[PDB]
Amino acid sequence: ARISKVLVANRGEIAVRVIRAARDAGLPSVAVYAEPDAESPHVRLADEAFALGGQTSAESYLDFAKILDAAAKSGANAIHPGYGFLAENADFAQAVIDAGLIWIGPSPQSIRDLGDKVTARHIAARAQAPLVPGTPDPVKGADEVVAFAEEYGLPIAIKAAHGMKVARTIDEIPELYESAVREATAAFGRGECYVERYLDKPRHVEAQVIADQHGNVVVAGTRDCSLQRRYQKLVEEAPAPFLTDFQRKEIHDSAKRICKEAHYHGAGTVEYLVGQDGLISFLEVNTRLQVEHPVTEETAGIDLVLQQFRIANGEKLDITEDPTPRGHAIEFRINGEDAGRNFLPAPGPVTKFHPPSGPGVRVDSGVETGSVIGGQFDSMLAKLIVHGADRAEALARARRALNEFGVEGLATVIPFHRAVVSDPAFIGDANGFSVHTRWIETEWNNTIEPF
Amino acid sequence: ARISKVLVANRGEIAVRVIRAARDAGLPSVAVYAEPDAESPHVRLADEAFALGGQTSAESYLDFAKILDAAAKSGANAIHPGYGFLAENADFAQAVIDAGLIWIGPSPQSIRDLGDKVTARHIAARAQAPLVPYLDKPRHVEAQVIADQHGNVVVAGTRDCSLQRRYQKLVEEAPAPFLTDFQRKEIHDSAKRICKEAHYHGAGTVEYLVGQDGLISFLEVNTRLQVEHPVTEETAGIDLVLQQFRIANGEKLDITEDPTPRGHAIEFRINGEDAGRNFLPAPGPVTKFHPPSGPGVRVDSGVETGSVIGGQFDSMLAKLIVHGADRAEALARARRALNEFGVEGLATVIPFHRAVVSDPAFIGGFSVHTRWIETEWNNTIEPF
Repeated sequence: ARISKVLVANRGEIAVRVIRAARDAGLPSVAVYAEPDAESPHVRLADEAFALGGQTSAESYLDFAKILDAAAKSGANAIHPGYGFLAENADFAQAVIDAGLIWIGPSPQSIRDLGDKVTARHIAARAQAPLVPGTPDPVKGADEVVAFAEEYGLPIAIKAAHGMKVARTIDEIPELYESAVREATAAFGRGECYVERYLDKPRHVEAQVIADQHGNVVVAGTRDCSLQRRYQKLVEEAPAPFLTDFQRKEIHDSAKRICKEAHYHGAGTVEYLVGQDGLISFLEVNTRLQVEHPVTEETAGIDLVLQQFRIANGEKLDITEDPTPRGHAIEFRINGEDAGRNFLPAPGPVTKFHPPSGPGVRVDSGVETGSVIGGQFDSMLAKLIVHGADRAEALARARRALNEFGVEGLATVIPFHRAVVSDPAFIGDANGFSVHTRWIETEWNNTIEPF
Repeated sequence: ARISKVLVANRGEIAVRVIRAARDAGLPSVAVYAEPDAESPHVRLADEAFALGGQTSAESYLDFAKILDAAAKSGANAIHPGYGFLAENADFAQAVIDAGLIWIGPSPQSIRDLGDKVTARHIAARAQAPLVPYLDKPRHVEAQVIADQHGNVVVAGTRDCSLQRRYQKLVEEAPAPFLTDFQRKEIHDSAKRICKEAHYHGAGTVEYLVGQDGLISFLEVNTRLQVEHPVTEETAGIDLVLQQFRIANGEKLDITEDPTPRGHAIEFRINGEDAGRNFLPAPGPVTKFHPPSGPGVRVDSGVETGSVIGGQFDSMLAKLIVHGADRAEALARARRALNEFGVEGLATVIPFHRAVVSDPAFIGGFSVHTRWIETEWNNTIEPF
């Protein structure tokens, strides 16, 4: 079966992004919207739009029946889930396939297998992925954790097997294990936990893959997403900088083995941690297209949404080898959050939305002047992507573009981005930089004035 | 001597472009404006702005003493002329130099020699460039050069500008498509020979005509940075205005070989002209300016919502530059981006652009040429 009309089961910037790709591919698109999104850019951009009703995600975008009904009413024969919402929902993917629709994504079983920590680690082990020591299966108790720590050393992390505490001494283990199981149970309905060596101050480095339904896998490039705060990414860049050729080879090679071991297809991402001593360690596989895909698009020269269409149509990959990156790109998430108030979101009107443009500038937005931000959904307004001939040129262009970026009416993190692109920890030197996944929260000198 | 503050002796989209480059370079910028332009985007985008006074170009942008006075008052030690206005004025160039300022452009003698058809022909002959010994439906193919003050010249890439109307360029693309490596080498090598024979430095362009038979003929050298430079920037991966700054600082080229193009880019000039009325300029208010964005899209604009296009400067509102992995993807992205481009208040050539990207003659090699728009294009465009 071949895609002829695409319903985009999402909102905001990603809906706009997929609508544009549909138009590039000559495919009619269908927007869907909850009540507060009736006047969103994605509604006006699609070829047609259907109201889902509802004021919340649970009443609209997350409702299987309502999405499938909009597909039926519009006559779409394919669904692109975007990211978030139902993109990683295997039962939804199956419901889509069961209705005779094309699911623009990986198989439901891939989603289940890669989305479960233990199953995913087993796949990674079979693929000979770089892995820090850990328990291959969940522990049955605190005494297993203590034993792991005695044999392999501290510090260790105790993590939910089906959904996180760092132990630095033996004595603290029992209490931390108990907290871990309870938090895990409360969050995901299951308390089982596994243990592994914990890496302090790691970089977050990920490999963008393109995998067809025929065993062919290409790595489009790497990204560094170390500038995250409590695992929420704020700034991403491509290629991931300051890595040896041997590190990149280990990352690219292993990402493909993991995919093929999982019988995976789609345009997802294999994420890794890199320790202070340069050790690469497998983290997880994101089965869907990630938010930060544009920095790869600008440097690898590949339209990844168009690849998704091709993969879902059953085509063999038309890319025969990992592309060489051209220049450097950095993405800044324009979240409606106040960095001067612990990044708390704060709804309000987008009284003025004045995005930058000109050389090296790409803007993927889900809002415009007059947009109304309520608190029902994610705080993401838009993404600024800046491309230059090298990292230094990209940083210089980013300072210029962030300087032009005007958003009025509500708080955004633009002042954070303006600070970080001139922070010596992020600029770094020839030998590397000083940021890591805990940097924003524990080291960055926050002098942002509250909105 | 090194540039420490740059005055942009221009307006519109090129002014904005150079102002953005100054900021990329960490250099304070100075805008100038005639009275009708007091509210132009470029005026507030620069670090400082100076009123020249005057309504007409002759009273403002073309007045040597006013431009030089703005430099003295602002404390700028360099002048970037953009394109048009004084960019090709050898006498202004010499005036800037005599005032102790850095002229961001080629030597005055280069401008004169290359601006005179007879002298330029002798330069081309000494440089052993291909010359017309009849050009059948010729394409306009040009080489973007980067030439330092030390005799080093790199060709950043080619562009095809065959979609022109009475020599007025409307659509440009990079690289120039459908050429053999042998033709590309003849064009690139001759461009370098020409620049060196002329003792040229700066980011100019050597233009050629290529006939249906594949015969190459030197046309002229434009001494300044051209309007259509962005398609080369997007494919060659080089910031050409930053290169102009380096050249004027007396730096050696930091680019050692002609860069390989990556992908394909197409530029569309958003002029206030009505293709439905024989491309008649149609001045008016810009009641809504809604540029596209997203993947593959670059917009270099000189206007906003509320801007006004009078008949006293060029009709160009902005330039849409679309980049894709190959020509086909660029075209497909251009259809999408042009569809999104809303301009209200006056006629523009957007409907022509929308038509041409889906015309088999342009899709194709292909069958467009320098007279195609006026003699072959089936104009079905409805008047504004």
